[PDB]
Order: sequence, then structure tokens, then C-alpha cells
Amino acid sequence: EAIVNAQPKCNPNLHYWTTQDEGAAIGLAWIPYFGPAAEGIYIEGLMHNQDGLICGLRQLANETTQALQLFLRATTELRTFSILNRKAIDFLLQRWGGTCHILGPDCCIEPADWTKNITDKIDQIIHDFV
Amino acid sequence: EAIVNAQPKCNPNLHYWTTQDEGAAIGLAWIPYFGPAAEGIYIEGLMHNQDGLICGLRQLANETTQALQLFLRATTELRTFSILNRKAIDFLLQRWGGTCHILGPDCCIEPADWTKNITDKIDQIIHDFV
Amino acid sequence: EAIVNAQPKCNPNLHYWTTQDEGAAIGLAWIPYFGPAAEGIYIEGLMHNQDGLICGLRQLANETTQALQLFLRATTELRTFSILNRKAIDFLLQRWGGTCHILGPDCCIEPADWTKNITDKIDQIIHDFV
Ligand SMILES: *[C@@H]1O[C@H](CO)[C@@H](O[C@@H]2O[C@H](CO)[C@@H](O[C@@H]3O[C@H](CO[C@H]4O[C@H](CO)[C@@H](O)[C@H](O)[C@@H]4O)[C@@H](O)[C@H](O[C@H]4O[C@H](CO)[C@@H](O)[C@H](O)[C@@H]4O)[C@@H]3O)[C@H](O)[C@H]2NC(C)=O)[C@H](O)[C@H]1NC(C)=O
Ligand SMILES: *[C@@H]1O[C@H](CO)[C@@H](O[C@@H]2O[C@H](CO)[C@@H](O[C@@H]3O[C@H](CO[C@H]4O[C@H](CO)[C@@H](O)[C@H](O)[C@@H]4O)[C@@H](O)[C@H](O[C@H]4O[C@H](CO)[C@@H](O)[C@H](O)[C@@H]4O)[C@@H]3O)[C@H](O)[C@H]2NC(C)=O)[C@H](O)[C@H]1NC(C)=O
Ligand SMILES: *[C@@H]1O[C@H](CO)[C@@H](O[C@@H]2O[C@H](CO)[C@@H](O[C@@H]3O[C@H](CO[C@H]4O[C@H](CO)[C@@H](O)[C@H](O)[C@@H]4O)[C@@H](O)[C@H](O[C@H]4O[C@H](CO)[C@@H](O)[C@H](O)[C@@H]4O)[C@@H]3O)[C@H](O)[C@H]2NC(C)=O)[C@H](O)[C@H]1NC(C)=O
Ligand SMILES: NC(=O)C1CCN(CCOc2ccc(-c3[nH]ncc3-c3ccccc3)c(O)c2)CC1
Ligand SMILES: NC(=O)C1CCN(CCOc2ccc(-c3[nH]ncc3-c3ccccc3)c(O)c2)CC1
Ligand SMILES: NC(=O)C1CCN(CCOc2ccc(-c3[nH]ncc3-c3ccccc3)c(O)c2)CC1
Ligand SMILES: NC(=O)C1CCN(CCOc2ccc(-c3[nH]ncc3-c3ccccc3)c(O)c2)CC1
Ligand SMILES: NC(=O)C1CCN(CCOc2ccc(-c3[nH]ncc3-c3ccccc3)c(O)c2)CC1
Ligand SMILES: NC(=O)C1CCN(CCOc2ccc(-c3[nH]ncc3-c3ccccc3)c(O)c2)CC1
Ligand SMILES: *[C@@H]1O[C@H](CO)[C@@H](O)[C@H](O)[C@H]1NC(C)=O
Ligand SMILES: *[C@@H]1O[C@H](CO)[C@@H](O)[C@H](O)[C@H]1NC(C)=O
Ligand SMILES: *[C@@H]1O[C@H](CO)[C@@H](O)[C@H](O)[C@H]1NC(C)=O
Repeated sequence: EAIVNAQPKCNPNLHYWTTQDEGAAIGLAWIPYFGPAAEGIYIEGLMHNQDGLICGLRQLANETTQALQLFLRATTELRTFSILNRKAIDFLLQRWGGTCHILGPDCCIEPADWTKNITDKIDQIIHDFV
Repeated sequence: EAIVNAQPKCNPNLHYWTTQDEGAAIGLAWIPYFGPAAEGIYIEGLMHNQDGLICGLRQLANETTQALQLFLRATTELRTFSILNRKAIDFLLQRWGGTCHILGPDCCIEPADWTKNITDKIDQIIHDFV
Repeated sequence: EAIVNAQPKCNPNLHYWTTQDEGAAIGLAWIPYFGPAAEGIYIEGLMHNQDGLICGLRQLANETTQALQLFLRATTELRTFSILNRKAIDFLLQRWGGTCHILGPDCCIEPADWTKNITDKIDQIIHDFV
């Protein structure tokens, strides 16, 4: 489905915070005893509405809520951390949970370079037939 | 292994309860503030002993207990939610954790339609050899 | 990267403890009510420095700490149990997260026995051409 922003307004810029994902700490700053307190672990960035991604994302978060709330209602876990890992598992099961029938629409196996390897081998025995 | 029910008795019908997995909520019922309390989130169904699945399942649950208890004894997690996700991961690793040697007994890759694609291409160069 | 032990010393033998992974319990010992208390669930073993694995492992644990501490700083989970399962997921995604182009360096599909199946089928139509 496409995402249709249907909110009263949209802030087209996203000034975000998160935790660092790349690069090493400086010196001993990685040691809990020496490093930042809880308030000082955040990085910041700014994203603009290229391709309408920001207004689309605001709408996406809004539309996700019902399914997410129903999921939380049905779980007995007090705090849920496993949603993305389960999505990754389901991604793999969708493609590799059954036998991969080559050339089928649900088998992500490309023998294109494998054809060029065998279609070039036709002249290996049919051309070399002295 | 096959499942041999060895219990004193078997209730051949399973009147079960669980949480809903399909279909949307009605109106605002998905909102925690408005929706059912803890006691009202359950659906019910009834299953009969077709193929002996119910008596088999009672025996299966009984026989699972030792391995499950030994697993719980060895974990330090207070509440364990990850068993099924780990089974899914192990399902994928069993089939895709190594190189898939096509035509081997442990490689779930079907080139049957791939043969028909190349065995039909024999007359592409051997029949068209004017 | 290779592992260079750069510690002041290395105990080349590893006298370890862990929990049992194989074989069934004896009699009723798997029942929590009857089985060992928390202190009695451990097995022990001894490993020597063949292939330098023990001194390498001491260095590996030391070198892992920075990345592990930075990971723990950034998580909101109070107790983290999911690291190995996430590694397994990432192992599968690295190999099977995209289309597998046969004969490419990132596609773990071996058609070697598949070649022998088709290269032996060359004389199925070219040799049998009466
Ligand atoms: C995802 O995005 C959508 C769209 O932005 C949000 O939709 C909102 O949904 C809520 C309901 O959950 C709406 O709130 C309701 O608005 C009704 C209409 O309000 C107007 O009514 C008067 C009289 O006509 C107008 O003059 C005036 O402009 C008001 O704005 C109210 O009548 C509702 O209040 C009544 O019902 C509630 C129960 O729902 C009672 O508790 C109240 O006491 C009262 O009796 C209610 O407030 C809201 O209007 C919707 N917004 C839009 C733009 O459509 C989603 O909420 C959002 N999802 C999430 C998870 O954020
Ligand atoms: C999976 O399914 C199987 C099969 O249904 C269950 O097997 C039961 O296992 C328990 C043991 O955990 C058995 O309980 C034991 O029964 C012994 C025999 O009881 C009979 O003995 C008298 C005298 O001969 C008979 O006349 C009478 O019919 C009794 O039924 C008892 O002797 C045992 O009690 C003694 O030992 C226990 C320690 O185990 C002490 O605590 C007691 O105080 C007492 O000294 C014990 O009660 C039970 O009989 C088995 N059932 C069957 C049908 O074989 C599994 O339990 C089940 N698994 C799970 C997880 O539920
Ligand atoms: C992985 O393995 C490596 C290598 O074994 C470990 O490296 C150690 O790192 C710590 C720092 O975290 C080092 O400790 C520091 O040592 C400094 C040097 O100590 C020497 O200084 C005097 C004067 O020259 C010498 O005569 C004497 O031999 C001392 O040994 C100290 O100066 C440091 O103390 C000062 O700084 C700290 C802040 O870091 C203050 O808190 C102190 O009060 C003081 O002002 C500090 O003690 C240690 O020397 C390193 N060892 C080696 C062998 O290099 C890693 O720690 C290890 N990783 C983990 C996670 O265990
Ligand atoms: N797997 C793991 O352990 C790690 C652990 C911690 N990581 C945290 C980093 O999460 C993000 C998420 C998003 C962005 C990000 N980039 N650009 C725009 C946005 C952005 C987009 C929408 C709304 C807000 C921000 C980012 O920079 C980092 C996540 C994964
Ligand atoms: N070479 C290709 O694949 C083509 C060419 C380049 N295309 C553009 C991809 O542009 C983005 C934009 C954003 C993020 C991104 N980072 N963090 C958070 C977000 C994010 C934020 C809001 C909404 C969605 C995502 C990103 O990762 C990539 C993709 C297709
Ligand atoms: N992945 C996820 O998030 C969801 C979250 C919540 N879901 C709960 C639904 O679980 C079941 C389990 C079983 C049946 C079920 N159907 N028929 C017979 C039986 C049945 C068989 C044996 C004993 C009792 C009942 C069912 O209807 C639903 C589980 C997965
Ligand atoms: N087309 C095929 O694959 C063939 C043809 C159809 N066969 C029959 C499958 O019948 C069932 C029965 C039950 C459930 C089921 N749902 N929920 C819980 C249970 C469940 C309950 C107790 C014990 C085991 C399972 C199910 O899902 C499917 C399968 C092979
Ligand atoms: N997946 C699961 O549920 C299970 C649950 C519990 N299991 C615990 C067993 O963990 C180990 C780890 C290591 C060894 C082990 N063998 N030889 C040498 C060493 C060893 C090497 C380095 C340092 C110490 C010891 C071992 O015997 C068992 C883990 C997995
Ligand atoms: N046939 C092949 O694959 C070849 C031939 C045989 N080679 C030797 C493998 O030797 C080991 C050594 C150790 C463990 C092991 N167990 N538990 C913990 C540890 C462990 C402890 C410290 C450091 C790393 C690991 C193991 O499992 C296997 C491997 C390649
Ligand atoms: C694939 O092509 C290479 C040449 O790039 C060739 O040497 C090789 O033999 C071909 N593959 C097989 C299985 O013959
Ligand atoms: C597979 O068969 C189709 C005809 O259905 C043919 O057009 C195609 O070329 C074949 N595949 C290859 C790689 O040639
Ligand atoms: C693979 O080789 C076997 C002989 O071991 C042969 O019977 C079979 O037909 C070959 N595969 C195909 C797809 O023809």
C-alpha cells in the first residue's frame, strides 16, 4: 500500500536524536565508570522531506499504532524488544522457509550468470567436434 | 519418532482459549483506554480428535516436559519467550547454514523447472544447426 | 583480524564450569522438586592451549569489552540475552538477505555436482545422435 498523509499538519523536517552506531570511543570514554551519564549518550541529526519521506513516516507511525497496540494487548511480555528480530526472521522464512524452485516467482536464486557459464559451454563440445 | 499416548485417559476434544490473530478491531476497540479488560481478550474454539491429533498432542505435551524443564533449569532468564524464535532460527540454519550443494540431500534447491528450461534449450542449438 | 595476546600473563589451561547440554537426567532428577539446587547444576571440564586457543580466547574476551560495553550503554534492556541469536540472524542475512547470484562470491550455492549432472548429460543427446 502507498502512504497517504492524512494529518492536520506535517512538520516536514525531522530533528532526531538516537545513540551512536559507528566509530570507536575516544580514549577511555567507553568505560562506564568514565563515560557519559544517561543524558549524554545521544547524537543528533536533521532530515528533510526529500521524496516526502518525513510526512510519509509521520503517517506510517500513525497507521502502525492499531496493529502495534493489538500486538501489545496480546503479549504477556512486560517490555517488548523482539519486534525487529522477528521481522528479520520472517523475512528469511518468506524466501527460504521452503524448497527454492529455481525460476519460480518466490525463489530468489539468480542463475543468469549460471546460464552464461553453460550457454558459453555449448561451444565447448558442439564447436569442438573435430 | 511417533507419538504413543500412554496416559490413563484422553479427553478427545480440545475446548481452547487464545488471543485473536486475524481481522481488525471494531471502531475504537483497539485503543487500550477503550478496549476489553484482561479477562475479555480471549477467543475460543473447539477441536476434535481427527487424525488422533488431540490425544497425540496431550502425549506430546507430557513428553516435552523433561527437556523443557532441563532447559529452564539451565537458563538464567526469569521468563522465557524466545523458544519458538530460536526454533525458527535453527530451522533456517539447518538448511542454509552452509553451502547448498545442488542435488544433495541437505540442499533444499529444486532445479526441476531449471532442467526443463535447459533440457528444452537443447533443441535451441542442436536442432537449429542448419 | 588475528588475535595477538598482549596481556601481562596467560594461564594456558582453562578449568571451566557450565551447564549440561547432552544426555538425559537420571530417573526423576529432571523434576525441579527433586533435582539439584542452584549450586549443583554445573559440569566441569579442562582445556589446554592446543593451537593457542586459550591464550587467544583470553585476548579475545579482553578485546571484545569495548564494543560490548558500548552496545550495553546503548540498549535499554536491563538484561541482554539476545546477542547470540542476533549473530545467527545476521549470519543468515549476510548470505541469504538478497538474491543469490550463482557463481558469485557472495552466493553460497555449489552447482559442482549440478555440473557433473549436466556435463554428464552432454552425451545423452550428442553421443546418442543416431
Ligand atoms: C492517526 O491520525 C488520525 C488523523 O489525524 C487521528 O484521528 C483522530 O482520532 C480521534 C479519535 O481517536 C479523533 O478525536 C475525536 O474527534 C471527534 C470530533 O471532534 C470534533 O467534533 C466537534 C463537533 O463536531 C468539532 O466541531 C471539532 O472540530 C472537533 O475536532 C470528537 O467528537 C471525539 O470526542 C468524543 O469522543 C471521544 C471518544 O473517542 C470522547 O472521549 C470525548 O469525550 C467526546 O465524547 C474525539 O475527540 C480526532 O478528531 C481524529 N483526528 C482527525 C484529524 O481526524 C488518530 O487519532 C491518529 N492515531 C493516533 C494513534 O494518534
Ligand atoms: C507424563 O505421563 C506419565 C504417564 O501418565 C506420568 O507418569 C506418572 O509419573 C509419576 C511420577 O512422577 C507417577 O507417580 C508415582 O506413582 C507411583 C505408583 O503409584 C501407585 O502405587 C501404588 C502401590 O503399588 C498403587 O497401588 C497405586 O495405583 C498408585 O497409583 C507412586 O509409588 C509414587 O509415589 C511415591 O514416590 C513419590 C516420588 O516420585 C513420593 O513423593 C511419594 O510420596 C511416594 O513415596 C508416585 O506418586 C505416576 O504414577 C505416573 N503415572 C502413570 C499413569 O504412570 C508423568 O508424570 C507425566 N509427566 C508430567 C510432567 O506430568
Ligand atoms: C585488556 O588488556 C589490557 C592489557 O592487559 C588492559 O590494559 C590496562 O588498561 C588500564 C587502563 O584502563 C591500565 O591501567 C592504567 O595504568 C597506568 C599505568 O600504570 C603504571 O604507571 C606507573 C607509573 O609509570 C608504573 O610505574 C606502574 O607499573 C603502573 O603499572 C596508570 O597510570 C593508570 O592509573 C591512572 O589513571 C587512572 C585512569 O585510567 C586513574 O583512575 C588512576 O587513579 C591513575 O591516575 C591506570 O591504572 C593498565 O595498566 C593496562 N594494562 C596493561 C598491561 O597495559 C585492559 O584494561 C584490558 N581491558 C579490560 C576490559 O580488562
Ligand atoms: N541494531 C542495533 O543494535 C542498533 C542499535 C541502536 N541503533 C540506533 C540507531 O537507530 C537509528 C534510527 C534511525 C536513524 C536515522 N538516520 N537518519 C534518519 C534517521 C531517523 C529516521 C526516522 C526517525 C528518526 C531518525 C539513525 O541514524 C539511527 C539502532 C540499531
Ligand atoms: N541505491 C538505492 O538503493 C536507491 C537509491 C537511493 N535511495 C534512496 C534511499 O534514501 C534513504 C533515505 C533515508 C534513509 C534513512 N536512513 N535512516 C532513516 C532513513 C529513513 C528516514 C525516513 C524514511 C525512510 C528512511 C536511508 O537509509 C536511505 C534508495 C534506493
Ligand atoms: N506469532 C504471534 O505473534 C501470535 C501471537 C498469539 N498467537 C496466539 C494464537 O495461538 C494459537 C495456538 C493454537 C491455535 C489453535 N488453532 N486451532 C487449534 C489450536 C490449538 C491447538 C492446540 C491447543 C490449543 C489450541 C490457535 O487458534 C491460536 C500465537 C502467535
Ligand atoms: N495440505 C497439507 O499440507 C496436508 C493436508 C492437510 N493436513 C492437515 C492439516 O490439518 C491441521 C490440523 C490442525 C491444525 C492446527 N491448527 N492449530 C493448531 C493445530 C493443531 C492442533 C493439534 C495438533 C496439531 C496441530 C492445522 O493447522 C492443520 C496437513 C497436510
Ligand atoms: N544453545 C543453548 O541453549 C545452550 C545452553 C547452555 N549451553 C551452555 C554450554 O556452553 C558451553 C560453552 C563452552 C563450552 C566449552 N566446551 N569446551 C570448552 C568450552 C569452553 C570454552 C571457553 C570457555 C569456557 C568453556 C561448553 O562445553 C559449553 C550453551 C548453549
Ligand atoms: N574438522 C574441522 O572443522 C577442522 C578440524 C578440527 N578443528 C579443530 C576444532 O577444534 C576445536 C577446539 C575447541 C572447540 C571448543 N569447544 N568448546 C569451546 C571451544 C573453544 C575453546 C576455545 C577457543 C575456541 C573454541 C571446538 O568446538 C573445536 C577445527 C577445523
Ligand atoms: C564458468 O566460466 C569460467 C570462465 O569464466 C570457466 O572457466 C568455468 O569452467 C565455468 N564453470 C564451469 C562449472 O565449468
Ligand atoms: C526459460 O524458458 C523460457 C520459456 O518459457 C525461455 O524464454 C527462457 O529463455 C528460458 N531461460 C533461459 C535462461 O534461457
Ligand atoms: C542426475 O544424475 C542422475 C544419475 O546419477 C540421473 O539419473 C539424473 O537424471 C540427473 N539429473 C537430471 C535432472 O537429469
